[PDB]
Amino acid sequence: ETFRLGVLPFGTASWEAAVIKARGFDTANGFTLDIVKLAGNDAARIAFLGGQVDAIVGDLIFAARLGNEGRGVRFSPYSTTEGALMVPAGSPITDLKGLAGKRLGVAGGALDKNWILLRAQARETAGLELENVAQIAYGAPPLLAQKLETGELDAALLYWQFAARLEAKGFKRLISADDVMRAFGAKGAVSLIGYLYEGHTVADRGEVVRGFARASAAAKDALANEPALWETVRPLMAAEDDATFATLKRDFLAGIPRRPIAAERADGERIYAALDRLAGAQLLGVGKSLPPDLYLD
Ligand SMILES: O=C(O)c1cc(C(=O)O)c2c(n1)C(=O)C(=O)c1cc(C(=O)O)[nH]c1-2
Ligand SMILES: [Gd+3]
Ligand SMILES: [Gd+3]
Ligand SMILES: [Gd+3]
Repeated sequence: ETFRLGVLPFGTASWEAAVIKARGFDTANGFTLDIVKLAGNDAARIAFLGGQVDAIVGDLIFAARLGNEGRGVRFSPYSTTEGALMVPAGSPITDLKGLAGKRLGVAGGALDKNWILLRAQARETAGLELENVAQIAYGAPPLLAQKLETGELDAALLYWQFAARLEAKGFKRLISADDVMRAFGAKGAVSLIGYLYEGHTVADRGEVVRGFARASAAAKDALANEPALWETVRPLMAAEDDATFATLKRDFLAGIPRRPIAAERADGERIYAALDRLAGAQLLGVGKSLPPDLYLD
């Protein structure tokens, strides 16, 4: 039995995929993991829609959209670490209002989960619509990070893993999406990033799905229990700089999901429902409610 996992080249899923393969955690679960390299999220989402993989990593809001749009997709928590709003070190910007007039890169486009969270936060706290006051530039995270470094952007909302290298190059993480959800009043760590499993794989190859889910949990557990294992996966982390490697490890470990699925489901449902309520409007990208049976039991 082969399980096809689509991965991004700048993503963190490759790290645990490499542990699964090296430690034989796929073999231990009766399957072979096939890592499918996808160039970007757009291509990954099409590979998912085209049935070219058994799973990709993605966000709960996208998963809810696919589900509302008719897909049998299932979501399993991958990480509670998400999002990084990066500004130059020494920036006068201590708040979201200070983004006014700034060239702001936003990874993933106008429907990105981190952008929906940030826009909701700025509406709730400052009654401000960031798309009206900031010069928004959408793009893939690598591009945004490079253009923030070259000075064409003044700030950028990126995937969390981009903070460490930028911190080594003159930038500071002002806020995370985790900071935003704790401001909302979330008490529990919320996984907004998860494995998205194809409905057809869940229906006809459910034990391969469960075997991969077990292999992933075992790989995350190994990384949290065996500091030596990180040095084996370092080549895949783009972390030749020592502070970058340490920061990546710290934030990955902090994001390992450690709550029961029922609690994860209730928190996701409340944050989802809260989005529009905190925003004071129907945020584009967010449905009235989560589609039914979205979470993998
Ligand atoms: O917001 C974030 O911080 C964040 C982090 C990551 C990650 O851990 O690589 C992903 C995403 N978002 C994301 O939205 C996504 O679709 C994704 C795919 C992958 C991957 O490795 O294949 N990582 C991530
Ligand atoms: Gd996605
Ligand atoms: Gd499906
Ligand atoms: Gd096992």
